Amino acid sequence: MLKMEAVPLRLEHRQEVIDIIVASFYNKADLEQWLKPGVLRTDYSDILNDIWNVLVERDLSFVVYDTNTDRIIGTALNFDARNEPEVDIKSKLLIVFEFLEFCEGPIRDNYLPKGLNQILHSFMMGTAEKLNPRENIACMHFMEHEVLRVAREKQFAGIFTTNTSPLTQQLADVYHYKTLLNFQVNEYVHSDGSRPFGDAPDEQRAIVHWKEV
Ligand SMILES: NCCC(=O)NCCc1ccc(O)c(O)c1
Ligand SMILES: [Ca+2]
Repeated sequence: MLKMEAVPLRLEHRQEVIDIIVASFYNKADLEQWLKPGVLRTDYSDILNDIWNVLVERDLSFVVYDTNTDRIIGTALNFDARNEPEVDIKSKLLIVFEFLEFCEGPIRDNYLPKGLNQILHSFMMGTAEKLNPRENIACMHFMEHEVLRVAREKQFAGIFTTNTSPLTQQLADVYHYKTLLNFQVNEYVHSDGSRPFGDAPDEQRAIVHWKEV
């Protein structure tokens, strides 16, 4: 049985966290797959490197250790939704983040609690590539359990996230997140009038999720 431990993010975790995020998102993320070609592994590391110091400083994120191997198998990256660093994104990932803001912005700024230390933004989550289904689902359960604990211990009002894969969307549902938006990603229009995810099937959703703690 997989034995796990959540450890706050430290500065030295940078490459391990990058490895896990890159392996979790590159060629696997449901949104970026429609922006091919030209989405590179470094587009993810470039973002993480730019925010890494603030990400550790804010003390809201953590890594998950397999305590039997003492290696990192997962990570949950969190910010105060109203106190996030500003990243100038150069890659096609800017479209992903502008879409996510399209999903989150209206709801966050008009329906969720105002002020700092209210909205724990679970903005990135990843698990190690070598995890089998039983290790991955359990790491996902464990990080969900720990994100809630961080939210309560840090006195946030709730956990805010946009889930873009069927598994994370279904996980959020059985964890009793409320759906605040279920957007059909192939209907999103870019600033140039194109639908960057237009080739996606109608069934691919972006779901904004929110759970009061
Ligand atoms: N509660 C899970 C949320 C998560 O971990 N990721 C979804 C947000 C995201 C960010 C960048 C991307 O490139 C992307 O496809 C999706
Ligand atoms: Ca340890």
